[PDB]
Amino acid sequence: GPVPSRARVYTDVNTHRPREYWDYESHVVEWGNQDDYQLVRKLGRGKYSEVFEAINITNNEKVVVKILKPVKKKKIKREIKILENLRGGPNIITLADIVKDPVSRTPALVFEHVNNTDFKQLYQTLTDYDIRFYMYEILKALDYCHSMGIMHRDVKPHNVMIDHEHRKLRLIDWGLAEFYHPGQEYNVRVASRYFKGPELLVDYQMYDYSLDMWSLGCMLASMIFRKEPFFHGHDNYDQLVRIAKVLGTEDLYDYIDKYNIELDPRFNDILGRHSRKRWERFVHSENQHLVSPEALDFLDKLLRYDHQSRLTAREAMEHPYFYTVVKD
Ligand SMILES: COc1cc(/C=C(\C#N)C(=O)Nc2nnc(Br)s2)ccc1O
Repeated sequence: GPVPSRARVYTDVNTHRPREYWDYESHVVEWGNQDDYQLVRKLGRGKYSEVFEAINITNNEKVVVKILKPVKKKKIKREIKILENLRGGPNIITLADIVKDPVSRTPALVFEHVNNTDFKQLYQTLTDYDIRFYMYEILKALDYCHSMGIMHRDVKPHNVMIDHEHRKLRLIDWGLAEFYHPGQEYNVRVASRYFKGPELLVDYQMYDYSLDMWSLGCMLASMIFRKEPFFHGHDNYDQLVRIAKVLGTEDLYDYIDKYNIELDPRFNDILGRHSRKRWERFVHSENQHLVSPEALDFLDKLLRYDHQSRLTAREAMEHPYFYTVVKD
């Protein structure tokens, strides 16, 4: 059977927290007043929610309202508990209130309003300095939630809100997030295809916070190389082949051999043999202003097959890539 795995950091955060901290099924929601919020316009719809801009008529301030779609009360209470546990943490979206929507018959989560700059306008404009600055801001959120025993499991551009005017960033949509318990097997059907870590794509269930660091590396690669998404697979099998054409097949076999994983035999006709590539091959005249030796070394240390070998969030914040970023 598969070789077990543990996070190399924050391994026992939840074992030493009180049970109420991670036992989200027993959480008792404290409901606010549903008429406090006047919906203004629909911002978006996803598979699990619809999001609206609203006015909190009690303090005359803008908020956003996330009306959850019908899903098992455990995933709803899981998200609520995680948001309450993380509230006040650096660059974590702030849950302001929870109300019962009378039409959907589900909870509506009320969040702080972030004046989000257009995500397409954003990445086409980000300077080298901006990319380093916002990556550091994302790392603050990830180190915080990891230090709190939680993995996000859905890091991707759509879940990073940036108000570029005020240089303000928030990590949102904690609906896939989970508590990390050593030895626990987790669902591999998490994250968007282009950001799925190798552990998900080879069906290795005993993963940890380091999943988020692969996803972060995929975002970084897309930003500094101006290729969206970077690993552009047609399905979850082709996604791993795309990764293997860059990281190479010998290190993929080393990875699965370390954990006693076998590839789906359907890979026999599609995977091939591939050398590991050097990151410089992706540099060209239209992205070179975003690339530096430090950027490539940082990216290289995030994008490892072996989840145990990736930089942790705190280690990433120590990387020379961020030396140029002005610290508060
Ligand atoms: C989907 O899950 C979440 C979403 C949000 C927030 C937004 C969304 N979508 C949002 O504020 N979008 C905006 N677009 N323009 C402006 Br101006 S604000 C907050 C917490 C969540 O868990």
